[PDB]
Amino acid sequence: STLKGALSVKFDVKCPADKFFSAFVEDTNRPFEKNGKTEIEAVDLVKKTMTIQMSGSEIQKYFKTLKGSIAVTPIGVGDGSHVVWTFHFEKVHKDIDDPHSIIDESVKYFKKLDEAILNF
Repeated sequence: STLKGALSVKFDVKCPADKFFSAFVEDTNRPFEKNGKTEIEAVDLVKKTMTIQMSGSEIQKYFKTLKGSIAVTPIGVGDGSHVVWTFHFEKVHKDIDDPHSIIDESVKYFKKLDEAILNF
């Protein structure tokens, strides 16, 4: 299938995973664009894992199918944690670019979600 695929980035966050995941899960109540639509397809508040459906007249100009799955993992003891993110997608047509910009920005969104918790 020349349309399906995914892109997953793994990076580190300064604060413990327990507050990181919960804070992210809560912020998904706010859409990610004007006509944004998110939907919880899977979630586990113990292991800190969640899959979400995300659509909107904008992000839909490229992906007819886009899901974002997060998985957070504490590093040490109160020393930060890992945070892998994915966009299990299905583009409208094969010429659409893989979501390298949508995920680099997701990472930006996460680097800030870490600074806001850490200092608040």
